[PDB]
Amino acid sequence: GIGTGFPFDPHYVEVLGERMHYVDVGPRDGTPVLFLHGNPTSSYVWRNIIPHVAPTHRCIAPDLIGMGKSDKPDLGYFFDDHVRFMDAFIEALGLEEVVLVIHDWGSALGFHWAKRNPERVKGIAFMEFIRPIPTWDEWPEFARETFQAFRTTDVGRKLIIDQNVFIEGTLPMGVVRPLTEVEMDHYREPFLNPVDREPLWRFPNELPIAGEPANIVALVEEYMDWLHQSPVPKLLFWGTPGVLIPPAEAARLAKSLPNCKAVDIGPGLNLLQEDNPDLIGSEIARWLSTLEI
Ligand SMILES: CN(C)c1ccc2c(-c3cc(C(=O)NCCOCCOCCCCCNS(C)(=O)=O)ccc3C(=O)O)c3ccc(=[N+](C)C)cc-3oc2c1
Repeated sequence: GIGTGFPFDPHYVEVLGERMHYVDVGPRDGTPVLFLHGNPTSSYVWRNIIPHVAPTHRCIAPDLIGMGKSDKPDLGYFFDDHVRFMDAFIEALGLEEVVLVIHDWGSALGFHWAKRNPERVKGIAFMEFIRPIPTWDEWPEFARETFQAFRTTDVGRKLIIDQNVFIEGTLPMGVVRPLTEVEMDHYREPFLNPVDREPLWRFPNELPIAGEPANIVALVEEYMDWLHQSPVPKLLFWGTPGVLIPPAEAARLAKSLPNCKAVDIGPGLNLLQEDNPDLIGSEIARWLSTLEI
């Protein structure tokens, strides 16, 4: 079955006075492949993808500040905080050119970094990514009242911070197949202490939905503008019914984005890596062999 283990040796780097944890496997030479997770996951979400790529390419998978095994400073964990730390992480490792593999809030980080540094990105593989959502009618109906509630400082903090609903409920509701107890405990581990759950609540409050928050809407529209023009090689994975990306949106993008291959993973919601890791990893490995890296 789908692997539940996390076999990777820990690596740490000090970034803006904080320790960040990252996976680092594969050959030392060549262009590295940088894997960026989102909310409410960690490098754990890549555990079954990376072994398809690590035979032939360096694989780097950081834990975002405040998540996974990375340090947990007392921040608001706005997107801007994550931008600052990830910019600094990339420079701290001395990375030059990279290929991005990104998901969920990792995709906003990766696309925003790529748009600002396009000479350094040799391809982007992405799935269930952050786009401006025009209206709440575009959010899945089965999750709509809850995500509206999440975006409040009263009910939303009760649910996410006090009661850990984003880990105990929203996360499994983002995977078609059932998560095992071992997998749930891996996703629970960074957040056993409620005071450490700020990123879990700030992230859905940063989602650009119906024009709010206006600043994130503008930032995400900017990198989407770039994505519609840039020749950067693109690999888009999508599933049915999806969450952030419905199938009809993936089909539009597969035609409108230049140099874009789109891959149907079958049933999927948000954590597509948990529903079809074999296809995602094997398609990434094949696609990499076609890039000038
Ligand atoms: C401890 N106590 C107070 C609760 C409270 C509520 C629940 C709930 C629950 C979830 C929800 C709920 O989370 N609805 C929302 C689902 O949305 C799914 C689609 O988006 C996946 C996105 C993934 C992350 C994207 N990240 S990003 C870009 O946003 O940063 C609503 C009501 C309930 C309910 O039951 O009352 C559980 C639901 C399922 C479950 N099982 C399958 C084991 C366990 C649940 O346990 C719960 C425990």
